[PDB]
Amino acid sequence: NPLFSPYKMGKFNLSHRVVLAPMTRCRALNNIPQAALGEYYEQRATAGGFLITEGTMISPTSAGFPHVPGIFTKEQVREWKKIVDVVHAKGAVIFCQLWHVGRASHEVYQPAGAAPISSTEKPISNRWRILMPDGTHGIYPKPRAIGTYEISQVVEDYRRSALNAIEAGFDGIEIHGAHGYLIDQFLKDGINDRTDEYGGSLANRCKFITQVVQAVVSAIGADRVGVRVSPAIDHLDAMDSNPLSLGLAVVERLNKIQLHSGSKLAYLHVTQPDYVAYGQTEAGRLGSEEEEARLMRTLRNAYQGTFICSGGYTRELGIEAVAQGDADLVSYGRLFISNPDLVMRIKLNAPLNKYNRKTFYTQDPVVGYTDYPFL
Amino acid sequence: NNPLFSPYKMGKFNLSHRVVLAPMTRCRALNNIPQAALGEYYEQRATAGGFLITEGTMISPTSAGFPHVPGIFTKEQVREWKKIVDVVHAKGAVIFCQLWHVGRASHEVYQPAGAAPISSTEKPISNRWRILMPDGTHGIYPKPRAIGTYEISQVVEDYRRSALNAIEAGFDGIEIHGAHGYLIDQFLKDGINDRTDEYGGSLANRCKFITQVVQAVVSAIGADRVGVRVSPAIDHLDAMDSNPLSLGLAVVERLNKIQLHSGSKLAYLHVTQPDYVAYGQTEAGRLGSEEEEARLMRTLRNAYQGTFICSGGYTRELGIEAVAQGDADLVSYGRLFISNPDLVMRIKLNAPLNKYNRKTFYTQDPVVGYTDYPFL
Ligand SMILES: NC(=O)C1=CN([C@@H]2O[C@H](COP(=O)(O)OP(=O)(O)OC[C@H]3O[C@@H](n4cnc5c(N)ncnc54)[C@H](OP(=O)(O)O)[C@@H]3O)[C@@H](O)[C@H]2O)CCC1
Ligand SMILES: Cc1cc2nc3c(=O)[nH]c(=O)nc-3n(C[C@H](O)[C@H](O)[C@H](O)COP(=O)(O)O)c2cc1C
Ligand SMILES: Cc1cc2nc3c(=O)[nH]c(=O)nc-3n(C[C@H](O)[C@H](O)[C@H](O)COP(=O)(O)O)c2cc1C
Repeated sequence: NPLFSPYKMGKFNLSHRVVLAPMTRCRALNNIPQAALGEYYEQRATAGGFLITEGTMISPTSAGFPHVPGIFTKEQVREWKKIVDVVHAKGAVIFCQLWHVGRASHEVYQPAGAAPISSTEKPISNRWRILMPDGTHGIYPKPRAIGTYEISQVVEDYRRSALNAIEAGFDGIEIHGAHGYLIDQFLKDGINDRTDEYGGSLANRCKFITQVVQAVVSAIGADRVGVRVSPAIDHLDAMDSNPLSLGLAVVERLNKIQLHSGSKLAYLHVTQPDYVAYGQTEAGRLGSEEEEARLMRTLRNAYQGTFICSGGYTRELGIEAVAQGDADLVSYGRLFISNPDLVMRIKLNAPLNKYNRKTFYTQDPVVGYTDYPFL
Repeated sequence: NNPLFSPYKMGKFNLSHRVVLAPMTRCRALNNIPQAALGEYYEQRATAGGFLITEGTMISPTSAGFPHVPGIFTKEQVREWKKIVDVVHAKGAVIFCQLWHVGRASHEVYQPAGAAPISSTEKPISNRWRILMPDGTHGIYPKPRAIGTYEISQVVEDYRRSALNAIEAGFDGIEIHGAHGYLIDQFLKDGINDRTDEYGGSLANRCKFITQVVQAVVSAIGADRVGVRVSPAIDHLDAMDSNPLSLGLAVVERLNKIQLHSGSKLAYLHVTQPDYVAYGQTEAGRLGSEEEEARLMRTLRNAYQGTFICSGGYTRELGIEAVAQGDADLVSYGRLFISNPDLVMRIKLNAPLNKYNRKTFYTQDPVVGYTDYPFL
């Protein structure tokens, strides 16, 4: 089983290749990490296994979900420290995902009810609804388009939060640049309508994510920085006219950063739509051999370093990914929600618990969080 | 006792088990003419008292968007279909012909005089989807032509004539392919139908076309020989709707009314399940979980006065639970039936199943990947 061959992720000697994908769960009451997060990650940690935390706030304006953790205050650092200590006592490596939602927010999640910030003034269309603190779903408002200086301050918010993660004992951080959030709002040409140095060409639309990654690489080292992107996911109206083009341009920038710095990033982490059920339709699988369909392999081939694939992977699919060189590591989201011992289950090829969408974003520290049973 | 093998009275048709061959385009009907290979293919899969639904069958020269799909709009096609039906009936199976117009899901290569495909709209399917071309490449859907009410009535007439033709060929009945973004679904879904006449806008307006199609075929061959297939929640070919449950319920109410007005029940309602599963997103008109998906299916079933067939990713275990819980009366299987000619028997005995080869789903070979899948 290739999933359980060791892999050297930069400075971290992993004993297997099953990764916990980052997953917002909203148990961090008042944006402060709670003891329950420690129990949740401890359940899923394994000796030599890699974990990536739920998206974590980098500033008071970065939230778009209720009760998600921050790491921009020293109070949060102290609470994260206790969670990190418990995961490390199980021998796992854990990275903190740094998350700014950009325009995917609401006045209720913003200080003084301010407008959320983005690359643009265009709001997410009404095709999408935001989860509200009361449990209803609200409308995405009109965001404020930020100037060059505010962009530098946001970059500094990434830098300071990476430093805060190291201060909490995290082995590294992951830059959330996927799923139509702030970084994706600069990447995707379906969103970025700027005419300044951050908009227009492929090159200009990559400047934000380049500035963010370089800032954190300089602060804590390339080998403690992972970068997550989703060029082929159109979440929250974040589609690009050429996701192949955009993926390769990101890969180029990551390679140049690694070359300029003399060291490799911890990994590139690419996540894709899950098309598991498109086989049941007449035309669902037509086009599967086009280059744009082979995007995951194209980016892997162009990238120098560790590659984590994500989106719809199973035990069988993840084994195949590693053995074919499509990826070095495979991250699992939904399966890890309901299977705390997913690593053991994948190893034994044991049955897998089903997950419950209703309890993905509730505040209960136990129900739908830590009460999914072990084998 | 396996509930899949308790008998079922689907109108005047007495079935021995509830495992159904789902309708499956396979492209062996060279030049749109049923060939002997279809006879062998359907015979291999027929069982005593089993129900087979054929591949989508063209109702007119404009109705095709795959190569070498059969038609049933010529008498030559009727004659060749008759030999296939006879072979299936020889084994005691019930078989319905699925009548299928692809609408905008076509290409000039498939249309008379290279004309534009017809649809409710002039909007093409997006570049997220492809068409199978005759040479086996995957191509781009072109811009369709939106038809007026008179042309709509002529399409209705095509269905009616093709339904009469199927019964003439000996088919026990027909199925209306009103699902998966094809012509009928292009009228149903408000993600496709941007019309402003009496066929567009409101739900009732958007259900006009399928109502007239079903009523025409019902009146021509009798309601108990008509099945209706829909897919209210589906990504396929951009066929999304802002409210799939309410769209589904409105179709069900029209079917219930057609039944009450004609004094008889349709053969069945056939619903396919979504081609997706959510990942914690919140999109207008997308089902958010398998639970929301399951409730949608059962809500449609409970609202419909008659037989319910469910399809889309079913296994032996999920089919048994579906019938056991009363969520469906019959379960149609597609891909597993491609690779297991004796799928029914394998499900009865809980035997291992053959893998299937997607590569030969749509080739023209009369044997390879069609009839050479082994029996138990
Ligand atoms: N004894 C067996 O192993 C049997 C397996 N069966 C099926 O026959 C096929 C056997 O071939 P395989 O063992 O080499 O697996 P493969 O076809 O290469 O793909 C495995 C899964 O990945 C799915 N999958 C494929 N391509 C894509 C894609 N682009 N995007 C997302 N998902 C995809 C695929 O769906 P479809 O095969 O397209 O219907 C399938 O569910 C499989 O589809 C398998 O599920 C029947 C029952 C018996
Ligand atoms: C409840 C939930 C929360 C998620 N939160 C995040 C997140 O905070 N950051 C992120 O990059 N991806 C997030 N994702 C996406 C997952 O990390 C992962 O890419 C996706 O679920 C991959 O699908 P898989 O379940 O097939 O493994 C989340 C997914 C779910 C279902
Ligand atoms: C190769 C192939 C061809 C199909 N052709 C048709 C068709 O012509 N008409 C239709 O309504 N559905 C068609 N379908 C969808 C199937 O009828 C059925 O709903 C689907 O296979 C889902 O069930 P499964 O998991 O058992 O394969 C087709 C599916 C496949 C895989």
